[PDB]
Amino acid sequence: DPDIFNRDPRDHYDLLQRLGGGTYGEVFKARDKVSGDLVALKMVKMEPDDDVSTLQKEILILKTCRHANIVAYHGSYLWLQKLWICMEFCGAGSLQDIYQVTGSLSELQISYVCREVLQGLAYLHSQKKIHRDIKGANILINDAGEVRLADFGISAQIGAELARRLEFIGTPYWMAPEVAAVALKGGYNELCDIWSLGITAIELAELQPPLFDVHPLRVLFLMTKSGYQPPRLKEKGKWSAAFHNFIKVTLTKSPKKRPSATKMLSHQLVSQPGLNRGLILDLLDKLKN
Amino acid sequence: DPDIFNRDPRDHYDLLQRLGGGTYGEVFKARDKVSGDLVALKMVKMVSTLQKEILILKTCRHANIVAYHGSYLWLQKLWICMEFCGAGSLQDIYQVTGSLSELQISYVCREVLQGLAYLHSQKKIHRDIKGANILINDAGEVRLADFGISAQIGAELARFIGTPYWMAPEVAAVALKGGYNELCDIWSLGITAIELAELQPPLFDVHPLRVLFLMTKSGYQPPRLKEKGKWSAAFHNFIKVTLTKSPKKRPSATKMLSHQLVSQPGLNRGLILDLLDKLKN
Ligand SMILES: CNCc1cc(OC)cc2c1CN(c1cccc(-c3nncn3[C@@H](C)CC(F)(F)F)n1)C2=O
Ligand SMILES: CNCc1cc(OC)cc2c1CN(c1cccc(-c3nncn3[C@@H](C)CC(F)(F)F)n1)C2=O
Repeated sequence: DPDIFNRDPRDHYDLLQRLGGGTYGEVFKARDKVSGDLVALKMVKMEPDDDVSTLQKEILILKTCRHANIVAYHGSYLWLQKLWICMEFCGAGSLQDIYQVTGSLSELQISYVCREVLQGLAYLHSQKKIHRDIKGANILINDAGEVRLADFGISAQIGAELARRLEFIGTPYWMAPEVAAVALKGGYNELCDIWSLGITAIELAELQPPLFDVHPLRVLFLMTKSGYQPPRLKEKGKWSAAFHNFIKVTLTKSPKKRPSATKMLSHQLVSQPGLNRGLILDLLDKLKN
Repeated sequence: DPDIFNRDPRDHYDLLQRLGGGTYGEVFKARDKVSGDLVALKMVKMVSTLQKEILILKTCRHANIVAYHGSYLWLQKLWICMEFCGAGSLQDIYQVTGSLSELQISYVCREVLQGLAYLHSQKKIHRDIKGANILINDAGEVRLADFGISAQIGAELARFIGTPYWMAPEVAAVALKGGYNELCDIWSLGITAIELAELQPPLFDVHPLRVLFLMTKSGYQPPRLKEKGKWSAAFHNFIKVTLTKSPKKRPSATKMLSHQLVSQPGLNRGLILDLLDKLKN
């Protein structure tokens, strides 16, 4: 990055506590020594012979995002083989941290979250970005009940490995169209995000994604099989017809048939009136007591 | 390599002339000091890529795949000893000779398909079929060479990254199965047949990054032969079937060996010897 600070951020902030890990490195809650403003500081070990391409891609994605539903980016610091990414602190943490105390979210709470996640996804996809890691752990809630997408770690690793491999591609004139597709897009597109959101809606309703108790390799294997059935909500009478259909269209097995984020935004579940932050303020009141 | 010779090959061979580059490294013509026998020596400066390459070559025992004689390692230089092909690549040839005849193309395609049927039966993929990688020996025989891309894919594959529970099925598909299979070689053979007929692959005058973008863009149309009247209905059909856009519908190498173009009588090395006589004058 060109605007990186060649100094230790602990000269400007005090590390209050560790917030978690993530795809790579760790996140600390930090306080600005002068202003008293809270920030999230993500620290990663940046060795002298390391590639650099992944961290460069991650800060590029964050730096070029200017949307309410994507975590704000403040700046980056490089010091003594440690890279620090300064981002917006989200007071209630992740939806996963929340539902683990609170229990399953209500349909209206899931609906506001889905609409906020879809707004962030429509923004990302419009500027040729893919999150690729949509899940409860990556959806953050600030004190105002606002929703922000975080952890572009998986996205950065893929973007870096795709650029790296595009150098060793060679001439394409003899390449089959499917070979061209894995070289340029990895063999899939941004609609993988729409499916992840559908799994996230179930995760929020049932406290775990479908097949959580099945071997990670076996779940991948079952998806590769013919006659693979997309997951569904367990408790049939707990949820409205709009919620069941939202799950049905987001979890369309074929990406050619799966709706885009913009189309999804006009779905009855996320288009309904009365979806606002107040629904999430009620969730946070339950977190506090 | 477990069978590598830990000495300089220039103890046994005299380096005669550089034949070319290729995916990686350089290829030299070499002559055995005592027997006078000719070999091709592929020299690579210095790990899993080269291991996967020696293994692909060592485990091939088929007439239409360049014969492997062994490997040498001395002072950070790895040397791969293979069959020397006196007439060079089909690209070296057609650049002097001009377009191949339909019968010459048909024989070349049958030979390449025989080599591809063998590779696919061993679960190997060439992934770099083109005129420059199709070699011709002095007898007019056809051999597939440069397993550099295949080795680089193999090594890259050897080293999924997300969390499977939120992963879309097409994402899981590209991780377990590949984003493509061995039928990509069948398409590459269709392009090579056009290249042998026209002296260049389709869209050769278009920027490579642009070419990649037209291909991924749905509604991309498979290429065809430019001079419709010069070629037979069987040759036009062979181009149509090898260049099927859908990997599920594209015929296999053994299926293509029953196609009228490559099944016809009178397909022999003599057709290529007629071509080499044209090169000689
Ligand atoms: C386990 N609870 C997390 C937690 C609990 C909490 O409680 C008050 C507050 C926060 C977090 C995280 N966070 C934050 C803020 C900005 C970016 C990122 C980020 N950028 N890259 C990966 N991350 C996160 C998702 C990784 C990881 F592992 F921390 F979640 N995180 C908060 O402001
Ligand atoms: C440009 N003319 C080449 C040329 C001209 C020639 O004239 C009499 C003879 C030969 C060659 C090549 N060759 C050979 C033989 C075995 C393997 C390999 C090989 N193994 N890995 C990549 N290759 C080749 C395809 C790469 C490259 F760049 F050399 F073509 N090559 C010959 O016997």
